[PDB]
Amino acid sequence: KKKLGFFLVTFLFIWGMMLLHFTIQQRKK
Repeated sequence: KKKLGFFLVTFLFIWGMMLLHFTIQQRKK
């Protein structure tokens, strides 16, 4: 569970790329 955190961080960095496009949609709503 320790190293799991460091791995989740990278997964979060990537989720930002997809979340980027969603950021624009937030305004479209």
